Amino acid sequence: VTLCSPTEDDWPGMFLLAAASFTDFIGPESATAWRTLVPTDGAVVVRDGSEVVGMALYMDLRLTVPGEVVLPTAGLSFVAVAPTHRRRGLLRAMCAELHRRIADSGYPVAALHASEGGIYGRFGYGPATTLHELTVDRRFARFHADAPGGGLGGSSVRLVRPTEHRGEFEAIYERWRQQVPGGLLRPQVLWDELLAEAKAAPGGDRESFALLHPDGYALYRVDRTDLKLARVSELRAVTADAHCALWRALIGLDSMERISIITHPQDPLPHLLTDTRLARTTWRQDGLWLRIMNVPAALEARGYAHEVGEFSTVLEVSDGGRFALKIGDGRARCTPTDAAAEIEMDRDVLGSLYLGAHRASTLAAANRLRTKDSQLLRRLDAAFASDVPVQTAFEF
Amino acid sequence: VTLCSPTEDDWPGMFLLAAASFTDFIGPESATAWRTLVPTDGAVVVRDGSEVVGMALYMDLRLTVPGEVVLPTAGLSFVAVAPTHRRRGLLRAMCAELHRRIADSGYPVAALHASEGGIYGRFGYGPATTLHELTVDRRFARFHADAPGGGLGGSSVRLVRPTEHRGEFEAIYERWRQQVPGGLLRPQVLWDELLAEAKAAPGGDRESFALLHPDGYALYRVDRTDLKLARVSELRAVTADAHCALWRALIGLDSMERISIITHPQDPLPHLLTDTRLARTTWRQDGLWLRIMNVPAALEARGYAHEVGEFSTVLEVSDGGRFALKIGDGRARCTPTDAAAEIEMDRDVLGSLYLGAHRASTLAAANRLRTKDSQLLRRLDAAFASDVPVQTAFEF
Amino acid sequence: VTLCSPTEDDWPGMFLLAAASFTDFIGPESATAWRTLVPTDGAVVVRDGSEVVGMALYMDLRLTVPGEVVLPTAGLSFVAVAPTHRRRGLLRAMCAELHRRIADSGYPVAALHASEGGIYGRFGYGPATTLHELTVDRRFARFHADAPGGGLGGSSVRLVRPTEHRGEFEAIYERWRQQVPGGLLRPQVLWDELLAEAKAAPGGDRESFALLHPDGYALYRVDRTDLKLARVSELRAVTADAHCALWRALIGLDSMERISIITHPQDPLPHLLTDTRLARTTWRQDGLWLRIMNVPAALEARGYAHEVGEFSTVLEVSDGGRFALKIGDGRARCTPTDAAAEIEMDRDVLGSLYLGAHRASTLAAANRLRTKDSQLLRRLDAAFASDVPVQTAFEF
Amino acid sequence: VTLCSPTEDDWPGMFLLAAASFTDFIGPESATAWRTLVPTDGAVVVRDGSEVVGMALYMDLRLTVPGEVVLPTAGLSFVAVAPTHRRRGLLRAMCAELHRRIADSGYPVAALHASEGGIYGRFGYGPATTLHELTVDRRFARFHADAPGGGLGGSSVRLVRPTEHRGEFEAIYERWRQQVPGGLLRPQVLWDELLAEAKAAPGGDRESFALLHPDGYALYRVDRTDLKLARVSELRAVTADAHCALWRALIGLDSMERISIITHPQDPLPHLLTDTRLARTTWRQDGLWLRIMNVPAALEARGYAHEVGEFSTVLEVSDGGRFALKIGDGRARCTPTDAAAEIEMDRDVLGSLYLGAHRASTLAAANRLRTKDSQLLRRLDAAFASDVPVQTAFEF
Ligand SMILES: CC[C@H]1CCc2c(sc3nc(SCC(=O)NCCN4CCCCC4)nc(N)c23)C1
Ligand SMILES: CC[C@H]1CCc2c(sc3nc(SCC(=O)NCCN4CCCCC4)nc(N)c23)C1
Ligand SMILES: CC[C@H]1CCc2c(sc3nc(SCC(=O)NCCN4CCCCC4)nc(N)c23)C1
Ligand SMILES: CC[C@H]1CCc2c(sc3nc(SCC(=O)NCCN4CCCCC4)nc(N)c23)C1
Ligand code: NA
Ligand code: NA
Ligand code: NA
Ligand code: NA
Repeated sequence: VTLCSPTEDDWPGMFLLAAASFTDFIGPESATAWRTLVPTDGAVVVRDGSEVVGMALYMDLRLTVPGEVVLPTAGLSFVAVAPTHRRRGLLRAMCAELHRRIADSGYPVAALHASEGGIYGRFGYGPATTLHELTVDRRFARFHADAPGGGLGGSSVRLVRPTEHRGEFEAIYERWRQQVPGGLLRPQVLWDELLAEAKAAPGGDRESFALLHPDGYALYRVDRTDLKLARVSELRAVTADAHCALWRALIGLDSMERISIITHPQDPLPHLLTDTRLARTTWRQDGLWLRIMNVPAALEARGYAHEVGEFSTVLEVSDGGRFALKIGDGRARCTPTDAAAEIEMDRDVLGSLYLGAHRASTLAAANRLRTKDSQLLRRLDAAFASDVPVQTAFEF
Repeated sequence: VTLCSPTEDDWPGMFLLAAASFTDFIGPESATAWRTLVPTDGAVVVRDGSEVVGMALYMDLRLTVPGEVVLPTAGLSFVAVAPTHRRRGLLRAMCAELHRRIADSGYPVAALHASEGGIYGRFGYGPATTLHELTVDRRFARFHADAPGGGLGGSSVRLVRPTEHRGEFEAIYERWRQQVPGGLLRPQVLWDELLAEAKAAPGGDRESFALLHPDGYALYRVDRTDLKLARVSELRAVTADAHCALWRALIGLDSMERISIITHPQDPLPHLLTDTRLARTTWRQDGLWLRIMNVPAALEARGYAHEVGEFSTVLEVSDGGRFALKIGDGRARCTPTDAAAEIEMDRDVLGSLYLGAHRASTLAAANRLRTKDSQLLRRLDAAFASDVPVQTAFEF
Repeated sequence: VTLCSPTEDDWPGMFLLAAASFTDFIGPESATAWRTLVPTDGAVVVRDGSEVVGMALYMDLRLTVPGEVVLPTAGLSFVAVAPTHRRRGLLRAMCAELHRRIADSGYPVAALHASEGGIYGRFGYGPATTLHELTVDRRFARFHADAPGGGLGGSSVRLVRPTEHRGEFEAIYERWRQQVPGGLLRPQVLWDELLAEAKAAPGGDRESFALLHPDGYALYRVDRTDLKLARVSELRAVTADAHCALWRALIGLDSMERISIITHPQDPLPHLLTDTRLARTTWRQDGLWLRIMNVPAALEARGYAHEVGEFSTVLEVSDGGRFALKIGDGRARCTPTDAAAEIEMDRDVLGSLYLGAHRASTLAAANRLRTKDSQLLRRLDAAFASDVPVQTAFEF
Repeated sequence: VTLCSPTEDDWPGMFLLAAASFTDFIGPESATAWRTLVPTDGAVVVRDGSEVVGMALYMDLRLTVPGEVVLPTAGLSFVAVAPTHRRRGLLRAMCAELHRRIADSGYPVAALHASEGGIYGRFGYGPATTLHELTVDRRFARFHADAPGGGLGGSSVRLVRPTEHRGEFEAIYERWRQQVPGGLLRPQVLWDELLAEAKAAPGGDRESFALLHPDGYALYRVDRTDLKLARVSELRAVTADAHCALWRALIGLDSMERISIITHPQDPLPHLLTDTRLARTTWRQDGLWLRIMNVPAALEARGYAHEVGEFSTVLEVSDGGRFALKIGDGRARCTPTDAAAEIEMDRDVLGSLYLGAHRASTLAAANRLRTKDSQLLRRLDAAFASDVPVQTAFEF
């Protein structure tokens, strides 16, 4: 078994391994669109002796982090080991080589969506966003007297066909992704793919519709089998007014019993209703995972909470360096030191803290983060907290 | 229809209305235990002309709030309107009279557990704690290398019969409830009731067992019908070591497929495992609801985050007064003013903020909390945040 | 109503009756492939007065029986009576005529797959093979220290596209079918049909993949609706090493929870695992049914167990003749006699014994087989037993 | 942690561990009955330092093996490790000590029912009987013309109350258990327990009824929740006539849709019906597990098939000795040798072969049994086969 960058001859074998490894796999046509985001040396394959028995690659992404800072991000994807070649160290070998290439190329962070929760921790990935499914029984849903957009006169929201308003969705999404931690740039090829998935398929998904506001949109479709459930695939709102107006329109889908959405834990939807309990959490999972590739570059790049006073500490990342960390006026300075560590954690833990989805105090209670100073823990919690709640952009 | 404090003659009619209104009702014997917590003028009844068609009462409780401060709390309970007397304003009349008595008696806060989510908002109750059910597939659960209590030698945890270790459970609970916001004092009569529910009932619940550590306990029983599910009714851990040791023992229930617990959103359990996804959120609901009875008394009583710098604002509670609010060095001063309001919210919203379970920013995004100052919003978020995560003590 | 061999004009009416009688019916295109196996006078139709109200046919098959002996076999199929013409003796009339043609043509045995278990016994068919569905929870599956193909180095098994390795599947199947009782010759037209079913259908089955070893293959696909279940349509292994290697690869389908296969009761799979209970029997049914057309020809053709000493008896088949049966050195001699019968059974019972799937002792306990000699019963059990376990080839 | 025979002081701690380890546990009253079968030194406990954290014992049983031979059998039971003391080698230590005591006491075999399939193999237990659940849709069930007891006149079977016919059940069971491999002696205390379980329990099982024939009985009760399902707990038939007569009566339960029974793979029931498919296999599991304690004593004690000619081989049991094995005229002679092994297997494999439930050929195909001689394999298969099908007596 040898590990190499694939030649054009290797890709049929890679698409066979893909078809056999991923059930949700669209054929090589969607593969062509996504492949445009893979840089020249972004892919590795393992050959037996000879066929493709292992593969992994990364895509060039742009990830928004707290303080509206956009980082170049290596998006790991298309990771598969043939069922014939398990327990042979192929995943470890492929991840070691890609991380080498990612670090050398100058990416401060890598990111992925995990097929399983137990795999990627050991390679330094921490779950960094939380997917929160809300299911609304819209038959009972009444808007609170305080909820915006209740007054008389016309609606700001239009029911439209997605394909006829591409320019407007693109512009709204572009504003959203720059404002929200977890936001990703969505290139033209991924808009091509999204709007192609919007049409009905024979014995497949039903037609997608859009609700369009000047400052937000919702993409939804009736479920394949449950004809009383509308699934919102995507809601991007740049203003509170847009978010409320779009939910008034969704609750107006009078032929549905239930509206479901995969959102974030701080979605204000429940607070828009007279009965907060009607927006039920039906599912919760890790979304985006982060591997901090360069600790000082990552920690210096993001913004920190202004509310917490200037403080200095010494952070050790397990096999990731030891740093003098000074946080004040919403900025961090992170420099090499051999001074005694005040805080220790594995690389994955820093990934989990980085977008503010997990509290240092919570990780400390599980001993994933070690300090003897409870004051320092409070200061880290406050500093790493995100003003704008972290959301998940799109799966890759 | 007249509204009065019940005479001893009224209680048979109240127990009939109870039996017909609450499915989970134990007969008048458990009623006698709980009745010891109802003060002399703590109950109201509505009589038709004559039978009992409405009732409501409060119990004398002690509630822990951020800063380990214990408040006298009126626990509303046993609220019922006969199905014959709906839409007659009986609930509004009974709640108005009890709130009068509660306020006059000098309680700064009232609290309840809501049968429905859409009722109590309009009477000034806000959901203040969050119930989070975790279900662990213990067949896959492996403890992280970092998790405490992994080393060789004896176990700190004992499998015991609850009734034989009452003194130890009482002492552990008493330490827990004083340390954790949401904590309630559990009087002797409620320990009597808890340990009586621990025994098996013919065609009812199975026998309860306890896992006992010097600094924590877990009460659990096998589910009635699902014989591969253990339900943890209660886990009180005063230390991280106790919490981890108890979960090692629960994951050691080798005859079970699943362990479930109703816990809080910041439960560190998922972070103790190599696969965080194995601790699945299977249910989420409002726990304790709070009505702030005296705004200045409540706001001055709790502790605030030390990390946020001193700031001053003007808070208006809708029909609850307007106050100059100054927060610094973890303390609030809250005095009357006619100065222009910088922040406005209904009374229920303040209840939701008060134990730190809901962010001011989230409530602001739904327009439940109104300000023009985004800096002030960040400062409120930070100040009202609880260092120790808010938990739910016991339902009443 | 008249009974005749169909003219080319009759086939549209036969395909309509087929469409209305068989839900799993592919249109006339697959019908054309299978029709090549129907001999010139292999079909009967019943016409009302006039439309097709009844049909039945047989195909020319080659069936492997104990001792690796291959018998010409009439495979009954496409049997239907119009719902308008039930309880009119059409099935009895069509089966009588086909059995006449089959016997006169010189077939020693007829075979079918039964739509229902209660129909074919009365026409002399006995269930002769047993379908055994095993479902493996592959998340727990660990191979026993004794299981072959555990050592270090490369895998003998390749993940491939079925259509690209037709020649290899054909050659492996051809070796398997000649070695295993129940084996059937699979002609080129049925390989055409199998490899056409291997591709995904819109709103239909998912793509089929193959695991290929020099001495075995497995064809599998992810279930339509249960995306955590892989269904093995076919596993043909000529060696124990091939069988184990293919199951190691199937247990390596890490994205699946469950692997299911329709196999035989003696499948060694459970014994390859540390926990035999993980290979759960989820379904059990009659597979191939046999009608012995010529008792002496059938009994003389198959091999018998060498372990049992030479013995002689007199077998009466109900309306099928009486025979002096001498079994020794693994061979039978079966000659006409009027000597007193020592063993009596209906024709269907002999079909059930013939491939070794059912014990004479078991049939005797239900009085389907009558003797007064318990020693003779032990000798029949031993003699008719198959060294190589009976398997089911493909449904027809 | 120390390992000792329990003192009378230890038993409360053992009953607590029992209650917490076994859901199907009846309290100490049934425990007293079963405890009469535990010999003086039949129990071990592990104490921490001090409480009971581990226990295991054996009961004195009598097991019928092929040739109607009755062996003294150590029935392992009540095996539990506290959830606080997992992965501490307590099971290995307790099993090592009990096996020492069992071997020294002169038991040729040990037996158990396994809570899980993956535990007991490594301690030398092989699954030796197969539980086969048949569910009959009795609404369609018609008896075959050949089935016994179809003729006119009175029924041989009586519907009775179990408690009123104890003497008759005892005598029928005693005949059955001496005739059938897997049969166990059922002492008076276990008849006391069985007839106490026959009565209805409030919110528990429904009343048991009996069908009584001179040569067989069936004990059945309507399911707790499925009121159209009758569960046969036990059917013991000494004759084919009794078996058929009892099933005619069970199929006469006209208020039921379904009759279910946990039986053996060779149950002739399906062959009694015109539609064999109506007796559906709904569940299949290992029943009794055997550990051969003394290889020569066990192999010399059982009877072998008379049909197979005399043969000699050399059997090695992994860490269980090497023996010259000569089988002829239905008897084995098994003597020590250092001659080259012709057959090798682990101790557990011999347990699986011993009652004839598993074929040597099947175990060989999984490499659990190793020989280079296919003729020797055929001879072992034939010799170890049981004339009378192996059944499961009662769980312990
Ligand atoms: C040849 C270059 C690669 C780049 C990744 C890639 C494709 S198709 C494609 N489609 C998608 S669909 C969006 C999604 O929900 N992805 C999660 C699951 N994912 C795993 C692997 C791919 C299939 C689904 N995503 C890709 N990364 C890709 C081809
Ligand atoms: C006569 C005085 C009253 C005081 C409240 C009270 C009782 S019994 C009792 N038991 C309980 S059981 C604990 C519990 O989960 N309570 C929620 C539902 N609750 C609603 C009303 C009572 C029944 C169940 N709780 C009470 N407050 C009470 C009698
Ligand atoms: C015109 C000649 C006949 C010969 C039998 C025949 C066809 S299509 C075909 N396909 C099949 S598909 C393989 C299978 O699982 N058969 C069982 C159910 N079977 C019943 C009747 C046909 C449809 C399905 N089988 C045939 N015998 C046939 C046409
Ligand atoms: C104190 C001596 C011991 C002897 C074993 C023993 C008892 S109660 C009892 N009841 C039973 S009930 C029959 C049965 O289905 N047993 C399987 C599960 N079994 C596991 C452990 C006991 C509870 C159920 N069986 C025992 N061996 C025993 C007490
Ligand atoms: Na922003
Ligand atoms: Na505290
Ligand atoms: Na063969
Ligand atoms: Na016998």
